[PDB]
Amino acid sequence: LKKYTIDLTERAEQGKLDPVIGRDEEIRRTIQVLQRRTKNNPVLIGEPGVGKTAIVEGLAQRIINGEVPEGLKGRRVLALDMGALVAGAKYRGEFEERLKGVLNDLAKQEGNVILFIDELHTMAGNMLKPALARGELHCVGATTLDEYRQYIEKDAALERRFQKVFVAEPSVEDTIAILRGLKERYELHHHVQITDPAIVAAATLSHRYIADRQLPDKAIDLIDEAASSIRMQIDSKRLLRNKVTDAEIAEVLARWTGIPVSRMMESEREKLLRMEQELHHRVIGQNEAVDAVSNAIRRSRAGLADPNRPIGSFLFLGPTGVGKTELCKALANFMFDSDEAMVRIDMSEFMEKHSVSRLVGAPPGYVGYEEGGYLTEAVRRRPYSVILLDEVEKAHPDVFNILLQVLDDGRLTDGQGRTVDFRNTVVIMTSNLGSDLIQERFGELDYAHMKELVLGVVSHNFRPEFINRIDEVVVFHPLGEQHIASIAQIQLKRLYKRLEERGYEIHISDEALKLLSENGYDPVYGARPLKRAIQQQIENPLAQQILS
Amino acid sequence: LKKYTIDLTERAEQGKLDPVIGRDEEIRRTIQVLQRRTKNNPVLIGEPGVGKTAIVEGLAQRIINGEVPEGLKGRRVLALDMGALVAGAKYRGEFEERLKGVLNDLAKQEGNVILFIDELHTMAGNMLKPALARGELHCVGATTLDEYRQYIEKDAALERRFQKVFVAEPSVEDTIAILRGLKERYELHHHVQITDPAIVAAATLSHRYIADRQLPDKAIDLIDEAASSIRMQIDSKRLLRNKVTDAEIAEVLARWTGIPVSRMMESEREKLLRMEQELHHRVIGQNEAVDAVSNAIRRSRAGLADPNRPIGSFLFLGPTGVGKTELCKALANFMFDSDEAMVRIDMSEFMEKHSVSRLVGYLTEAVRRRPYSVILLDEVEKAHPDVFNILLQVLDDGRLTDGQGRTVDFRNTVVIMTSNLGSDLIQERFGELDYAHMKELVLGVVSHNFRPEFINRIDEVVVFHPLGEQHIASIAQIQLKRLYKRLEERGYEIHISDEALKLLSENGYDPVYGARPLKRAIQQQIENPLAQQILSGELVPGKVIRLEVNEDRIVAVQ
Ligand SMILES: Nc1ncnc2c1ncn2[C@@H]1O[C@H](COP(=O)(O)OP(=O)(O)O)[C@@H](O)[C@H]1O
Ligand SMILES: Nc1ncnc2c1ncn2[C@@H]1O[C@H](COP(=O)(O)OP(=O)(O)O)[C@@H](O)[C@H]1O
Ligand SMILES: Nc1ncnc2c1ncn2[C@@H]1O[C@H](COP(=O)(O)OP(=O)(O)O)[C@@H](O)[C@H]1O
Repeated sequence: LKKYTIDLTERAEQGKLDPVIGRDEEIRRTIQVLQRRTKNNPVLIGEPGVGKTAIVEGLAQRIINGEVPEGLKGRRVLALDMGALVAGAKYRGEFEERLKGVLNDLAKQEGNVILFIDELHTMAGNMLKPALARGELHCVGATTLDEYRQYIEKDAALERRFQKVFVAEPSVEDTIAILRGLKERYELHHHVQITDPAIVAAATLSHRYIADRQLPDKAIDLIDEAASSIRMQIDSKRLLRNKVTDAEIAEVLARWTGIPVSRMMESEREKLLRMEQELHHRVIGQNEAVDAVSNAIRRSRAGLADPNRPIGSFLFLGPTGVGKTELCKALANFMFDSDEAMVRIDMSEFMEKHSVSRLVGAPPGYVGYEEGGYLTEAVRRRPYSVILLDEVEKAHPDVFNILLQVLDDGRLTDGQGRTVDFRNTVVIMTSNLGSDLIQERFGELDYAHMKELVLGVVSHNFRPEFINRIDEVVVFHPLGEQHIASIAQIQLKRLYKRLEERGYEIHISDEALKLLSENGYDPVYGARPLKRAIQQQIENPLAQQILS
Repeated sequence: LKKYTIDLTERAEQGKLDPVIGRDEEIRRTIQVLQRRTKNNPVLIGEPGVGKTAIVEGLAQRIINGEVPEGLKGRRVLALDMGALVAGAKYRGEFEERLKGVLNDLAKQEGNVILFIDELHTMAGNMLKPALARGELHCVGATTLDEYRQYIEKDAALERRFQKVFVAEPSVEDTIAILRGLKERYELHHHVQITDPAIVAAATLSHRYIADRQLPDKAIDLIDEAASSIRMQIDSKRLLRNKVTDAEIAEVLARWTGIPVSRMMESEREKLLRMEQELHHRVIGQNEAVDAVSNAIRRSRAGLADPNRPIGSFLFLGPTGVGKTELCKALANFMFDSDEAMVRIDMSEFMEKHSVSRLVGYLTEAVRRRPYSVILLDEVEKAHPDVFNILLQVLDDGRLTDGQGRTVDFRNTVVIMTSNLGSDLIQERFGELDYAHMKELVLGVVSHNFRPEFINRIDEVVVFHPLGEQHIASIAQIQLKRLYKRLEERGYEIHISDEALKLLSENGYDPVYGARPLKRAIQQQIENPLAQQILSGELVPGKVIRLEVNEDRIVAVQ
């Protein structure tokens, strides 16, 4: 170590290495593949920021405190100046230029030295496999799984020395324990006070919304950002608050994910109070009746459903133009937090019995493998989605079991190679076979009497083996005539964007709602030509004088 | 020490930097990173030319001024000097020595000299690595978006130790507002006289037109260049353009993006009434079927006629080749001059489920270098929801999520669908008739075996005529006029007879081919039957080229 003597264990005896806790389940491998006779070079494999400092860089802090195995006793973990003394000339060629000046001393150390990571996918490595081929070079490495799998293929100058330490992220609870012995380094630097419910908000609340940093990475900087917002709050040029809270954490978490505090700082039971009120921000209503299917997802938190099944299993029977599109998205707006959780698939594609392998997947060798399926690849894309199966009844009169493995054993296998998991889904089936009769009255006090003629008539294309695996046959509440006047004004919003741009007032007194009461609630045809009760008598002659 | 570096706060102890207005939240973000214990280095990421320098310029006038928090008092922020590194080399490898002596002495400062590295994408810079956590170096970055992914985010070493302060395209009013208090050095330097609206018509009229540039960089590059065409008469020997005007800012904008001055002097309702009488010179007719084709632009780009709809797929009757699919080849004249808009689909007899896997590697070769364009689709007539399932949300919503996923800015690009089924059950003959055959077949021409809800969802139920009987050598006059003034020099002129003009102008009508029997019934006179007496030895002038009364093949004797 003639040029320099950069020592990791000296940084442990001075305390410049950060105080480390936990992570002893995977020091019991790092050492077991380190103090061996052969294969003496561990590589910590995971996501970038999992705890590669938490294992390797605390081992030097573990040497001087004596809880390391014997054989490792009297071993100093060293490092190089790799990052400033890889080079020494002006032009290119400095990838491994002055490596030989500082690798020759390591042979003389006689089984004591351990060289650091130094980002060993960047050492590529013109001199490393010359240096490592004898095995006397005693090291630790660490590289992420994108830079461990893509990096090397069959190097027996590398995999001869490396052991597959696939390091993993801790759970929700574990990273909370890390911040208890890490708040002793933030009581001196930011000069703040950190409390115990303040450190739980960094872990368990960012667990559902934040995934770009692993569990003891995102929970540490979320703590230290509020601790770096303290003197931004105290000393913005009366407001001295060095005691941090969970509100400081939930502040900077709301500014990071994109979603505000409004759907974040509550328990799931606390947004459950206005769940129907956020349902009926866009649902046509009938809140005295249709809260049964509201209770079914409310029954999905305790866990008395089948664990070998998805979250939901239903039937969504009724007319069209009623909530076939409206009710399904609003189930995804609350739990699944999205407007693109929609897998609308009309099952009129089953005019051939060969079309089982098109929504699911062709076999290997047959055409339809390079793109996969429809009810699989979207669920491969979105495993956190509701699933909506439009018009089930047009399945083949001989061929089914397209929807039985998804409900019985919960899982489904496409023709690609990997089984698709449906455990975080809810099935929504619209097999309209006998409920296309909205023209009858049937809806003054009860709305199930429309359904009672269907269960005697729907079962010739259904089977007894299928209706068992769906619990609540939830009938579509109808679209009344007065109920159009709540949900028809959300189409007008582009002209609502237009009317404030021109300084004019064309706001009505009973002149434009009589044609908005002619969309839906149909006796003969439907809402597809009923949408044209507006364009041919208002939009042509009244607002063509607005661009002139 | 004393002279090896340039302390920008030593320029800010007197006040030789730039103030910050409106960007105060991203400068409270800079201290919000640097106050940390772990990973306490900021990076001022912006677009090309947003003021990534300006934040440290704003940070410099807060340290001595005391508007920073109480922990940055005394810590004076420097900058990475480039000229104090490579000046006066003597032998080979003069980089690492007069970088380290500038570097190593900052160990005992204890966070005092906080370095700023402008152009972190350049700073190479690979000796500043191993001592971030030493306290011997404390850096501040300034990078562009793509220029950060190549240098820090590709690796895991610097991935921790630098945080990204994203700086955006500011508002137009705050763009002028920082130049509203810093206007003194703009009055006597650009050779411009003081007026209010001089910045205005280059900032409000160039955030969308030249949106491929950056307005905070066009916060100088449109003041320095619109007042550079002004500089022809500012000192050359009221009377002339001494003050800035803002019509010549609009006039020089036409010399940048190609959108000329004939749009920037007309009114608003005439600006959208120029496409109407446009495709009438080359493609003749269509005196209403171009008035009511961009009518939905007055009804969807503004938004009038119930935008929860497709555009329309009723009849557009046409002749085979010369006004069926040609009406997107003559559209190189409208808004962005995009000839690479070629997405046209025949969607006529597609009944099998195996014709979709070609549209879903050239997607990032033609549309992403120039995003604001025209995008076409025509002849979408008879398909099933096996292929219409993608194309059911392409009727609206703008942004494409099939395999695209990103912002597909089709509200500022165009989405068009038409169906131009003019093949059977009614046709032209040659190109001259009246207007008594406009709209007569609803379930007969396009909607042969498909639902009427696909033919009542059309806004612009418009068409041109099934003209006929006299004119296919005149709509395709390209092989009559242009090919027979071919020898316009050497004293030559090719005159055609009435046999090839009015005799056969009606006879060999076939409703399938059209353009090739024009070149098959008149395939016997063009060059070498013309060259029976014209070419190869008889090039003497003094005679007139003519054709005579013969049968359908003529030897053109002179
Ligand atoms: N168990 C732990 N004890 C102390 N600090 C930890 C622990 N786990 C993680 N950290 C902190 O999180 C960071 C982990 O760094 P690391 O995971 O090695 O990043 P990378 O994988 O990008 O090299 C370090 O700053 C470290 O201080
Ligand atoms: N509840 C609603 N809110 C807004 N628009 C609606 C609603 N119901 C129907 N529409 C409009 O009516 C048109 C035709 O609806 P339709 O396809 O018949 O509905 P569904 O698929 O539910 O039967 C759609 O383009 C849509 O814009
Ligand atoms: N919003 C703004 N208002 C006024 N001036 C600005 C603004 N943004 C940038 N500038 C000017 O641009 C300069 C910043 O240069 P910049 O484009 O950030 O350089 P670089 O791209 O090399 O980092 C400042 O000196 C300032 O004068």
